[PDB]
Amino acid sequence: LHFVDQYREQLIARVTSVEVVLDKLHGQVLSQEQYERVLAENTRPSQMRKLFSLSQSWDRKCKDGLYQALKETHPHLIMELWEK
Repeated sequence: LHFVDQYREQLIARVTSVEVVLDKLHGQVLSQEQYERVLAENTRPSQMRKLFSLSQSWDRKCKDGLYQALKETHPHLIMELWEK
């Protein structure tokens, strides 16, 4: 969803449970080689930013999945992001 795209750089610096947020993206939006690639990054935003690098091929299925996982992980953020 263009939501992750629009409020993109804001997620890079606010998504906290990056680990568990990628756990959900594992089986469908991002491959195995990708899963550990973005997981390799040390810091939270370094990891989060690495993830968005892969968006180049995300469709309403992928960009939506990411959104979905985010909403489950931490709702208060995307809820505050919409009010913005």
